[PDB]
Amino acid sequence: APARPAHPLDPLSTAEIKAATNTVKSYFAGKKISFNTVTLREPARKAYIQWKEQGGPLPPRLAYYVILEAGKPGVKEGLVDLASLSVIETRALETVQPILTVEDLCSTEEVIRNDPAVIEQCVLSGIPANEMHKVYCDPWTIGYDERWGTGKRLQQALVYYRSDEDDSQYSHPLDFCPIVDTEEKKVIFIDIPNRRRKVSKHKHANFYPKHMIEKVGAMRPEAPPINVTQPEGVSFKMTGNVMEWSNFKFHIGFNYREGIVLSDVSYNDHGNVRPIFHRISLSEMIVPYGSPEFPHQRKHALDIGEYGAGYMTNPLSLGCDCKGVIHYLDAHFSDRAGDPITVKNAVCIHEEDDGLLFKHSDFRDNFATSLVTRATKLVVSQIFTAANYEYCLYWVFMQDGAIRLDIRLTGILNTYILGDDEEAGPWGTRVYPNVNAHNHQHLFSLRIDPRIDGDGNSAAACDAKSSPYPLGSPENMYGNAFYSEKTTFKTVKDSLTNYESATGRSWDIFNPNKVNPYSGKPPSYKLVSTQCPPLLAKEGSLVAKRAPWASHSVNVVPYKDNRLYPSGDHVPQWSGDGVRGMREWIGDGSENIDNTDILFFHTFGITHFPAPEDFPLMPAEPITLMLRPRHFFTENPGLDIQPSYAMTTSEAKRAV
Amino acid sequence: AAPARPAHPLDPLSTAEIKAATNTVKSYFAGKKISFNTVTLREPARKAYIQWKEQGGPLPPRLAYYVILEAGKPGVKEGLVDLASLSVIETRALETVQPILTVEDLCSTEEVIRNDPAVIEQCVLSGIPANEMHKVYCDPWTIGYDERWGTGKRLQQALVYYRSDEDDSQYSHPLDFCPIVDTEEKKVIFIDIPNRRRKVSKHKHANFYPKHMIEKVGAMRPEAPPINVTQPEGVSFKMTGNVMEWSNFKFHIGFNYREGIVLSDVSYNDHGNVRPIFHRISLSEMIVPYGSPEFPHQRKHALDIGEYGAGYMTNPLSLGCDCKGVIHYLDAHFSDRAGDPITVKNAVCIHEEDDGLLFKHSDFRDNFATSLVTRATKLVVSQIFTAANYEYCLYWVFMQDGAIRLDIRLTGILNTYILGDDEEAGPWGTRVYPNVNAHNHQHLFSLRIDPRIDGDGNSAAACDAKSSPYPLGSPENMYGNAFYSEKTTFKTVKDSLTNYESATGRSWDIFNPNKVNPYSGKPPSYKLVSTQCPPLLAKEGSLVAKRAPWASHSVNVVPYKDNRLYPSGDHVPQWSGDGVRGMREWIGDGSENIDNTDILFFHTFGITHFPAPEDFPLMPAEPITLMLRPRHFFTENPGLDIQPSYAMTTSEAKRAV
Ligand SMILES: [Cu+2]
Ligand SMILES: [Cu+2]
Ligand SMILES: [Xe]
Ligand SMILES: [Xe]
Ligand SMILES: [Xe]
Ligand SMILES: [Xe]
Ligand SMILES: [Xe]
Ligand SMILES: [Xe]
Ligand SMILES: [Xe]
Ligand SMILES: [Xe]
Repeated sequence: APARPAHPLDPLSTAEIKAATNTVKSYFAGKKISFNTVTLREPARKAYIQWKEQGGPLPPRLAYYVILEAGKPGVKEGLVDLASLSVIETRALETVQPILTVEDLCSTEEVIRNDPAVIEQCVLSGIPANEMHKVYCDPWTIGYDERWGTGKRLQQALVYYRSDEDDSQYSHPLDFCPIVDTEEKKVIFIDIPNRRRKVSKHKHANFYPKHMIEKVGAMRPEAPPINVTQPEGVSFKMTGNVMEWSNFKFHIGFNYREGIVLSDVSYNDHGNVRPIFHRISLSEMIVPYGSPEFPHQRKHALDIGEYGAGYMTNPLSLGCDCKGVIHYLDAHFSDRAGDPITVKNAVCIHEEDDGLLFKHSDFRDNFATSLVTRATKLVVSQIFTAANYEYCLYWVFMQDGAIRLDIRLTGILNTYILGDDEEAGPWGTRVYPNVNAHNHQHLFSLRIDPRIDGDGNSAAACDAKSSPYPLGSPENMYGNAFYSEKTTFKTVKDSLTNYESATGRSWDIFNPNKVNPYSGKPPSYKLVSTQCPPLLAKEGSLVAKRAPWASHSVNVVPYKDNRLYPSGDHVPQWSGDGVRGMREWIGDGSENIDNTDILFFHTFGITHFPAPEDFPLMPAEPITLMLRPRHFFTENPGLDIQPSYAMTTSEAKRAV
Repeated sequence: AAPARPAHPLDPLSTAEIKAATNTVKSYFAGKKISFNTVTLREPARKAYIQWKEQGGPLPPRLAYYVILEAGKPGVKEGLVDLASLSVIETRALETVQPILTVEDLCSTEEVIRNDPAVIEQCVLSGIPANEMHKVYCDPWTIGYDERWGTGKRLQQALVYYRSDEDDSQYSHPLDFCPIVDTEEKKVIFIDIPNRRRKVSKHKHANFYPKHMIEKVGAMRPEAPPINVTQPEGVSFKMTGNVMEWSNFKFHIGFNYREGIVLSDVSYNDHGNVRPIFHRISLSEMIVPYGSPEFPHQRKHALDIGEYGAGYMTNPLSLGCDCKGVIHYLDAHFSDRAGDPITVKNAVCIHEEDDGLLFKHSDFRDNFATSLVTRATKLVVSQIFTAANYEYCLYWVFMQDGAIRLDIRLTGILNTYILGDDEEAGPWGTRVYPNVNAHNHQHLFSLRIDPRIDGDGNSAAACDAKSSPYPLGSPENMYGNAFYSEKTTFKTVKDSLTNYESATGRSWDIFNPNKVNPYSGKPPSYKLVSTQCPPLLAKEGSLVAKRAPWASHSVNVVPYKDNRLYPSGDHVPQWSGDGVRGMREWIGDGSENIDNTDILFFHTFGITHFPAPEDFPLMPAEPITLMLRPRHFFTENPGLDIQPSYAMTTSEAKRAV
């Protein structure tokens, strides 16, 4: 058997991955199979908490796998018990398609380059037959196409042209879209537009220094350096994947799909170790485009479920992506042959200055009486690339007990061709000659499994409201009275709520079994999040059906094991019809979510109307949300941090 | 004779100019007993400044604006001094207004209340012996507005607290009554006494210095290992007097008693084409309205900028502590009541900081070996001001993508009032400590933008994300996914009076309708991206809504006129909110054109604060931010000529074999 990990939540080691794939190959001996997913099946919540806190049973070390078999539709999935090297659960799912791996993305170009029908379309588009090596494609999942459903595993090849291998191809989209059978390695159809548009004759819009020297004359001189050093080391302590920093303790996990997973998060409140979250991660995304023209409706990538924030994660360059003293973690997956693959330096962990934590000075002695304390933050980060997109993901822990998720969007706009006389509006922007960058949203589903000060939690919407009593009434004489209206969610239906600017809505996750001895309110973490776009796609649309979670800013459902992925376990080519994922978890909306084990799914993100500033490479666009302790502590938890400067009134006086 | 002329017409008054101004005013009013409230630069007219800077035009006169009080006379006198001729050139008496309260004014009240027989009596009734008045403190806010006195006397309300020891933080021990003090007569004229009396708390003070924390929690945390920031080869920015040049931005850094930092004449050098962006940007007013309806708490709605001043209240920033790294500091200079210049050392800090990634892209085809990454630097111009209990840390941030951000961090101490043993603080406040009620309040700010986007003649618009009006299944929207941005250009002032809307992810554009982006066909713009836009919770016709007409909308756009700086009026304390002044005057009947002209864009933003015990006895920083981003201003990402931190092309990746 493979060696047991230091911790039940540790990801599978390369040894465990190989042990799992050998087990599966043996079980299916004599069959031609390939591996899609080999990943930790995390212990049940109850099982984990019982093990960690109650001296309970050691949970079994299990691997979940997804395989394909040549000549069979869909996938097979199951579980391997690593201790006994045995398959313990198995099922065939003939009507689903699974996540696309890096191997799957890389395979499509040589398929389309050698297909006679695609070659013909390139020639019609102005690219000679002997120049197919200049044709590239981003081979997205087809997403959903009602012509084929899930009956074949399909990609759509979004085609581009490079005049030179070092070009950025996105200035030169082609007009047609080949449909490729991933497993058969053949083009089965090409979507050809009614109005043909030949390849742009313009120079490529490039962005490397050699290109910029040509374009603008010279690079800026190297700026003088800003150096960051920690000569005495760091304040955080890692024991395997377990982090301890500024009273926080948590497990840093990682998988193919969600990327970073933070588990078993607690805060040591002066010797009282208080749980906050069992698990927090990003669980799905959708990036719906806003051009109604065919076939652009198929642009609505669910990046997490269709490609994977782990599979697509960047090896972080030392030390350019992350500045300062860094602790890195590697990621391990399976390739199609069942061999372990490694992404080196997939996660970076470091602490950074974060400005002021708090300050107060007394005007009475001209601010000579003063205390200032500087803040440090702990950052656990990754960057993943989904074809043209880069998503920089930063989980940030703060010394006031708050936890923040920061995202920076960069990379390149997805572009489609634009005729010389064609208007890009209202659905996109002409960002370069013959380049149409379509409108799109980026939406994310944050999954929180809370344990605020222990088990038995509830959630609520908090709305700022003026007093209902009118100006001039005894109750509100000067009309200034206002309060926070808390609406505790009793059943799932109550929780389906959106952000509201009219009330500056926040949401609480709280423990109704406990009371703050000062304020009389339950301990809570409050979700403060204002980048909460509505889902622009209509009710009943392909986008709304495939991403049921995205229609509301907040969805709260009962906890059950294996309620991770709110658009379903196998996302590509699902029509959005059926009771699975968030639609299944919501059910008829009647289940209790008050004082129980709950899951809080939050939809946040941005709506992107491209502009030329975004091209040929986009400056980082920020997205953030925060979870803040409110009524959790009885006072500012950071006051025992040594001030950077402190002078009392008496000290100020005796300094004469 | 005359003071030396400044390096630049927007430079604040020097100490010599302040003294020249006050000498001039003292001479003009010789034989009269006068005191100085304000002596500040009167900035050149916009037209005059731009003509001087860009058109070889006349040098604008160097002018000082003053506000004075005269003993035995109501209200104030105000006017202008021509510094070159040392003469008063404009003057008027305003008998029915009251002016901004200075640090001197805040410090004077404690001596008054400690020695007043009626106040001493109330302290004794509250459980503090008559011989312990040295332990009684107050934050002497402006009265704000009280309909019993209007502007007929200059008044403060003394919010009273008790310290058991001078080093205590007093805010755990508010008293129940509120003395009303005549600022100029130095006497208590009234005391607001509540119907139910509450004696001083017997609890220990809630303290926060290390010596206190050692007693409370046992020990301080060990000193953490240092994070050191060095720039061994110096900084990339260049200052010429108060003019900053950094990453193609150029602008003038100004400062005054009221707004604090004022950024002017902001342009961007687009490969040799120096393009104007903003003529002037600053915070122009605030209001911090409290949400308890009980008397006299309606008088808690400080307009901190207009009533105390982000300049007057600014902190001298302690070296290596408030600001980390290699810093350029500026000093602030004001007048005291005697007409003598006073200095706040290190009032503004200027520095550059790493700001993470600017952009990155890698190619999946060679496992991300083809990759470019460029790190971001930001330029930060910052101050921290203290209004009694409040600390506002203000950071003006310039970025290498051409965006400009305002970041605010709120810290300091909750304003607190007394709470009985059996008294419920809700729904209007929170019990954050025994016998301590911290009332609900909002903090609202009015950002004033005088734009010149790619030159003169600007307009403003609301931008709203909308689904296509065509239904799912229609030929126009077959799969129901279509969406667009609906731009509503403001034609008249009335059109501009708009709020943030989450339902449409509303942003606003300031743009130049006279120009066109050659790629997108859209006008060059800067877009306001701002979502911390609370509604004003106080009712229409309330004291708060009347005194802060600007706060009722997220956006107010009005025609430019000279001296349209302060949207709650020039003299804010004790104004009832009745009258056509400030933003109410500028809006008028709402009919004036604001399309393709000189406009002023006032933006209301901020937070609603429901206190919690985490905020006490000292509050962790709470962030507020907004950004102005170029959209259709450039024809491509303006930062691409910055040297990457790492770059490897596809060909280079293959050559690594
Ligand atoms: Cu985007
Ligand atoms: Cu506040
Ligand atoms: Xe892709
Ligand atoms: Xe390059
Ligand atoms: Xe994608
Ligand atoms: Xe978070
Ligand atoms: Xe004050
Ligand atoms: Xe101390
Ligand atoms: Xe104040
Ligand atoms: Xe700004």
